[PDB]
Amino acid sequence: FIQTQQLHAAMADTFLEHMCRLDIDSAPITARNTGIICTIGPASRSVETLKEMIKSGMNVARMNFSHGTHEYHAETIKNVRTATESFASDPILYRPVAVALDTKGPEIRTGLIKGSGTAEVELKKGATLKITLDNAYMEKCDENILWLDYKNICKVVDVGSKVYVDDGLISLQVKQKGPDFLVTEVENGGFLGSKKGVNLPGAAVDLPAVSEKDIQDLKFGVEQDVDMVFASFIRKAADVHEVRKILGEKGKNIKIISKIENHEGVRRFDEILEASDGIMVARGDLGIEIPAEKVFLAQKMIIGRCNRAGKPVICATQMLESMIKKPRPTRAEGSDVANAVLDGADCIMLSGETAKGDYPLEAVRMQHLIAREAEAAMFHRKLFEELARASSHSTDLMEAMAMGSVEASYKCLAAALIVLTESGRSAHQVARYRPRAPIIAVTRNHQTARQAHLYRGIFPVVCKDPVQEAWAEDVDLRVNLAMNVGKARGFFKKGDVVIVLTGWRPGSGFTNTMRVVPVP
Amino acid sequence: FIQTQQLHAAMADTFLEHMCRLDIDSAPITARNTGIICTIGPASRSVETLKEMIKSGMNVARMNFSHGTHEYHAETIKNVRTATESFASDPILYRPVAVALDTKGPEIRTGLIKGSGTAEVELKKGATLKITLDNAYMEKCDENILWLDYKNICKVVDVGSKVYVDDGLISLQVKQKGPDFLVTEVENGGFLGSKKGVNLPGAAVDLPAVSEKDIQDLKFGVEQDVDMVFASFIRKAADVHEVRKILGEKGKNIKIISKIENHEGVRRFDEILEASDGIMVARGDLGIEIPAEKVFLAQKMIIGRCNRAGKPVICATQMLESMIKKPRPTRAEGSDVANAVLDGADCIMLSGETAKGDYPLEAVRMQHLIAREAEAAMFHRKLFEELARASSHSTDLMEAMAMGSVEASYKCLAAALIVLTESGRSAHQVARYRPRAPIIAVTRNHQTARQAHLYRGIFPVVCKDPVQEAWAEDVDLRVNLAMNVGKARGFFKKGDVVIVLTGWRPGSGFTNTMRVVPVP
Amino acid sequence: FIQTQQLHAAMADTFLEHMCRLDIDSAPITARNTGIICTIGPASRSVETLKEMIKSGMNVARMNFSHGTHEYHAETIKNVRTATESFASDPILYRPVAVALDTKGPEIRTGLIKGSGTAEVELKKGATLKITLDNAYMEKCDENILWLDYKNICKVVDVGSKVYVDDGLISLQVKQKGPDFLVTEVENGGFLGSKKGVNLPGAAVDLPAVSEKDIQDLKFGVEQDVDMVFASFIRKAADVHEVRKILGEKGKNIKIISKIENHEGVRRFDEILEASDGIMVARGDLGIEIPAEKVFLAQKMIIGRCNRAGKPVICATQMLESMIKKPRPTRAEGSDVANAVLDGADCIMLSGETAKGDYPLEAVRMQHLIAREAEAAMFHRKLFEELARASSHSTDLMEAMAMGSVEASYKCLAAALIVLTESGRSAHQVARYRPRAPIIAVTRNHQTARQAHLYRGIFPVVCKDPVQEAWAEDVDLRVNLAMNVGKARGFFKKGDVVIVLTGWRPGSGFTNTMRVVPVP
Ligand SMILES: [Mg+2]
Ligand SMILES: [Mg+2]
Ligand SMILES: [Mg+2]
Ligand code: NA
Ligand code: NA
Ligand code: NA
Repeated sequence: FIQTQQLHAAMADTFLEHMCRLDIDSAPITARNTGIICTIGPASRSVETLKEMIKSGMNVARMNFSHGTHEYHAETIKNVRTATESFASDPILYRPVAVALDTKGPEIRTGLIKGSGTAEVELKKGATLKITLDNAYMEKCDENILWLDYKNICKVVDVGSKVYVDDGLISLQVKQKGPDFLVTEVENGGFLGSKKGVNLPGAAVDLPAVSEKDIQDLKFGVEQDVDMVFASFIRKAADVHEVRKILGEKGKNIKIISKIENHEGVRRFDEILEASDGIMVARGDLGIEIPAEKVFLAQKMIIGRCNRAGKPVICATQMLESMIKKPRPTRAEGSDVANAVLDGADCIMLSGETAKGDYPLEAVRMQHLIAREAEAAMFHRKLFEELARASSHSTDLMEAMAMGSVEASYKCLAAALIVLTESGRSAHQVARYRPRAPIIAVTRNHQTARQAHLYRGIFPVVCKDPVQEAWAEDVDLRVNLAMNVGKARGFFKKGDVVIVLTGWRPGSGFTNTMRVVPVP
Repeated sequence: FIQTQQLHAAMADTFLEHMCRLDIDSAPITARNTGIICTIGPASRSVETLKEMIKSGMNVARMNFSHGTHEYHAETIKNVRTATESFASDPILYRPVAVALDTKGPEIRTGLIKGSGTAEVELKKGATLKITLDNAYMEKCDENILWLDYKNICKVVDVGSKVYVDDGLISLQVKQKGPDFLVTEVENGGFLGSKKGVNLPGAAVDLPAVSEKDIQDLKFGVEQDVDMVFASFIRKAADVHEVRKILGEKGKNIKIISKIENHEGVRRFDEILEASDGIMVARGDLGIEIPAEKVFLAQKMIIGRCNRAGKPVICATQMLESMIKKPRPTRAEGSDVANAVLDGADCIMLSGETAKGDYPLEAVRMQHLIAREAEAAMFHRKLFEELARASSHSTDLMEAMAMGSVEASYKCLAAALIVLTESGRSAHQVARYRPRAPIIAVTRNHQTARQAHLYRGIFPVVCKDPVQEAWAEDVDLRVNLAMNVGKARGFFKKGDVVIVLTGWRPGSGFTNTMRVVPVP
Repeated sequence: FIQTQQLHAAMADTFLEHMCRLDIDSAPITARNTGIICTIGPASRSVETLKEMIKSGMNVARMNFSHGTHEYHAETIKNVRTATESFASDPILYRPVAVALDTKGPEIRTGLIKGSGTAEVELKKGATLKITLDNAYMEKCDENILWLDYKNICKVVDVGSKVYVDDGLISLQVKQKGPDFLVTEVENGGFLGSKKGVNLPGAAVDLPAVSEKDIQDLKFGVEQDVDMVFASFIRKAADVHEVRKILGEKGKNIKIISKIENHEGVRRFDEILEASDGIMVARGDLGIEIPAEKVFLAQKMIIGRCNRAGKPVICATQMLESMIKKPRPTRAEGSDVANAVLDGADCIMLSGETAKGDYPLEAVRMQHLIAREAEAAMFHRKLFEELARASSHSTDLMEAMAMGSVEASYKCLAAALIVLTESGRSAHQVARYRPRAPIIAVTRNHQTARQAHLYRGIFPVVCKDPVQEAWAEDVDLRVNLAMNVGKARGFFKKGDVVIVLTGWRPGSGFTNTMRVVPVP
């Protein structure tokens, strides 16, 4: 008899002994708690494919507005919703699917090489290269002078600073500083193209929070009723407030996930986290700005502080990169996904793997499989104690209900926690203290359900029955709905035990009532 | 502002830092969780005095059947019930009081010195002394031949074994065994009187679990409707079973507290504990049997394992000895009481301090003051974690409800936990996990209320209202009773938060429903 | 086979499990680490008795200057040294004995009742009592007017303040305050005699750190070559500095132990600890000033903070009080001693038990027996981690060696740590991290050897051999001397393993060299 769910490891006294007890023959559970975010694109925007994306485990469809027109993304969103609603007939097996808009964000771009968009020049290691803001050169870039569109650049870099060009492919060092130019030396050379991205490592870039294009896209996202916004290049709390402003009163319920992308974002993370609804570790752009070997420090730091605050955190970028061209991932990639879940990430993301690669369904299925194994391999008892330690300054009543309920699910090895919530707040607090059992959240709020995918372990279930007049009956209706969903999904069966959280009265502001109930 | 309840020490990371934070200016709360057991005797058996004992804090009246006739104890028991019911006119300020019978137990006795009950002889260190079982000498004891009444004594001692006479004052070493005699050498000499008690350190004494007198006294105990029995000289599980048997069906609900008094009882504690409803550390006799400098080891081992199992443990003997003749205790005694509570004892006991001393009320009031202080000074967070770890093999549902409730009570600093229970089981499990806030247990079972004092922190409240047809109205009735009691007794005021444990339906076997609820 | 030295409990994961593993059949080691401080008086001041005192365990002879002339105390001190040196014949078994001077300190006293020393009045509760500083009534005290000798009293008390008279027997409450009188109401009444001590609970009393008598006695102590002073009624760092100043240049090596005796001493303990060489928890006076049920809080706080700092701490007063008249202690007293050793007290003390009681030597022997048992029942692994955690602000090199040495002694179950030291500092740093094995400190400084008894576990050994020319030979000589002492006293035998701390070169300044060495 080998226990399931890495429960032998769970009983260890030390982290070391916990690790020593990880058992490849210990079966995980059916429920998968880590949300999977999929970037949609040419390889996956067909209604036929999106249906398989959902059945393969996609939870959130990410629209990258770095490219594509409003008409292009509108059609993808429609297909996503068409695919999503194709399962609506059976509300027991219906998976809510959320829509996320990833903004282009502010950028620094170079000019044209010899008036051409495809021309290139070779920069040689050690050579000289003057960066200019004189627009007489914006379409006349060459190996000796390079124009770019960030006019305050000289105000935020210093002599000795570095300028990266084209996703870090080329690095320049600022030797001299002038009124509207910089004289730099070519550290790493290579081929310089046209309208390439520029990164300024260490600089406090004073670009605005949103570009003029972001404002249009954000308004588009309001029109299209997106569930969340992945805001790019967030460097300070003010940037978040500005995105909140643009979304305004009509988008006040769309969640703002700040993408941490450069040094300042990491350094000012605490205030960014406080202002945001969630966080994305944008490891791709972060690894261009900061040294690559330091990215794991930022990831673990950010996930830890997000878990501490109970705010959703996303791990993104190149998690299964090799699966763009291959149907099986490398060992480093399976490691990276598992350690992302062990770190504490609420969601893991796929970008090129699902937007353009040849095996989008295999990438989704792999992440699903790894996450379930990593979820059981967590050291829940230690994790719970340390989260409770971190938040002990708070005497919040809902936190108390969450902690007691998660504590109870540990003790009796409950099969799930059923939480009735309209806003989702009660379910969020339960997910914050990291039960191993899945949280079945019943809501009559369709958006609450879609946004639930940002929190680890929340399985949203939409109740479409009218509110019963007798509160007790209305509670039991929704509880039995969760009971049926759980049985159908294979989360538990008759005779199992679940933790049920509800409101005592219709007027209760949170789930102030907890019950241990057998599954009927 | 200086925090109350040693709550600054409560937030410490380590046991050392918790101790360093103990603050004499941090006032304890009103509620006192530790049960005070008072031996009733000439100094305290009057109705007038028994009333002041209840007001001072007595929770259990102990009748010591080492002396006294059934008539004497019957009247003592009557005066206790008379004094107790004198407050029954106010079901809100009524304090239940338990009745305990402490059996005399089996004994080893010597004979008469030179035919007189008052004669004596001097045993000299190194001299020879023959112990005989020949009844020809049972009234011819002298400094050469000593008769005693335990006839299997030769079957349980060896050459080299020690024999103790007169509560350890005299000790002998076996030098020769015979068929019905022992040749001994005097180790500790002294003056030997008649009919002194004998102790066999290290021996498995095959004396019956109960004496003829004990069987009579247990019969009397059932007739008198006693709540519990303190069973003397328990050496093995079989002994506990014989007491159980003797009590039979008629006494099946009387709690059996095994007194650990000698080496074997300590060595076989686990089986004894499993068979018993509770334990008493009978330090007095234990220190006669084993070296007095080791008693604290057994006391701490026994309390710890009782805490582990959730079974009541009583610390007894000389806790406030000097107050038999003085109105204030020594510093060793004040510290002994506080350390007994820090150890985890459910109840502390008074023997001569209340049975015959000059200041029985001051003794009770001193244990009351010390316990409250020591209770605040516990390290609840670590205690809870370690109790959870010790019982994590169990998945019992009531344990899950209790652990989640205590956990919740810690998070939101609940002023109390309210438990609705008829048998008391649900409340016993809350107490087992040692919250700092008091446990207000509402029961319609008077016996359940009296026996609740065996468990740390359970304030029993007898509901005398009639059951209501509507389960919700009956629950709400008893919950409001606990509210009114707590407000009248100063445990909490309007606006404070409490944890409320109830059965979801009339047929629920335990308190499967937990709520966080503000005090109205 | 049962493990020794509670080594099974030592392998526990939690304090609960450690507590559950304490085993009365696990034999302790021969060496006793806790120092025994004996108050010498009429019962114990003869050379013959002092010889027995030493043989039974006395490490420090305490002279209470509360009473007695310089001539009387000088003769007692002389007898201590005569008895101590009667064993000097054998330098392998010789045991240094320290001499401590405990000052009388400042006092507040009342006048005579009705012009008599032997005459009393009854203060009925609720009556009125006027305190006056008018010397007219200094010999005319009665149940209406009460004189005392503290002229500034009105400046340190308020309306509502309390005044205690005759060691807390009588409690007054200041209801009206004049410029040289106080109108009080009697709270606790009693018979008031003449020239009784007064205590001002909670007051910032401004009596001098030392009295005129204290100054003469401290000077006497310097002439008498005492090893340490017990300074009474220490309320603030400045008081310590005054005592230090009085001892002056010639007494700069005499260690100052501050006696904490009232509220201000506990609240300002930190600045007192920083300025003191050591601390005494003077529980008797402390429980007169502060409510007796709080004393254990102050004891455990003070001991924890002294351990944290590595400074000696003494637990004093009424540990075996009943043994003044009885040859065996109570269970509360045995427990009090054990728990003081478990708290972490470097030394435990006897006062009247040895100074005037009927059983001085039985008292010493009982403390010796208890300490060894309690020393084994410590949770060394947890204690070491927490001490290391508390002191991590220090990167001291000798501290590093000490921790490394204790760690090593735990790992290989070393039978002893051998430390070569002239000042004792290296041995002190080892002692503060609490090895379970004894510390044999070899010193050529006789005063170092005597003062070493202040630190848990330091067995001092005076080297009397001249200094060898070859440093390596002089080291080998002293190490071997330690080996023979350890073997002679039964600390270890050939083939056991010990940790040896030495100086690499004669001027290293501390033990910078650690070796694991088998006993030859
Ligand atoms: Mg970017
Ligand atoms: Mg007995
Ligand atoms: Mg004093
Ligand atoms: Na909610
Ligand atoms: Na129950
Ligand atoms: Na040294």
